[PDB]
Amino acid sequence: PLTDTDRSEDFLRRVRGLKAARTANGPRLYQPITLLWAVGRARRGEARTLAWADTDEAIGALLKRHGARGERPRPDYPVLALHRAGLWTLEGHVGEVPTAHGDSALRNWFAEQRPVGGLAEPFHDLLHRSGHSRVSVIEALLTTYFAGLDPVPLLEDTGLYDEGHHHHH
DNA sequence: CACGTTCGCC
DNA sequence: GGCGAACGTG
Repeated sequence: PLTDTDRSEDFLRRVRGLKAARTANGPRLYQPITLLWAVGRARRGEARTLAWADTDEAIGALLKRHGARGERPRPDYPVLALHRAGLWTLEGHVGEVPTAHGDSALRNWFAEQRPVGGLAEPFHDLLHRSGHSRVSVIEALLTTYFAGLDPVPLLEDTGLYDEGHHHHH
């Protein structure tokens, strides 16, 4: 039947289908940092959704510490991309949600709308109860986004080190 | 500071 | 093209 394994391969295919903006030597880290943050919060049974102010500040902090490809603290980018992929719910806003195309209008949209948000339930609940799904998604994110980067400090800020650190010695 | 334009890429 | 994005250019 439909298992957490299949739910996990579904999530992973959806995560792999994301298209992050790319730098000269790799992908920008907005989306994996946002995903990894939600991964940790799901792992701990934290509240799925958060007001925008807390989300802005939590993801902003992770972007400033661990934005190793020149990321500026602008969670509005990854949240809109994740929302566009169906991976991130936003509520409390009026009208449709913009794409992550542009700059100041996106920042302003969150300032005015202040949407209630978080990673979508099927994946939140899945990540809360399945260590398998968490490990699998962390390793897909670290492989794709953190080649040539030290992921450990961001694994510690998300509470995922023991699931993101594979042993190789 | 804020907007319109530009870059990289499926 | 469209979107995830940064950046002149006033």
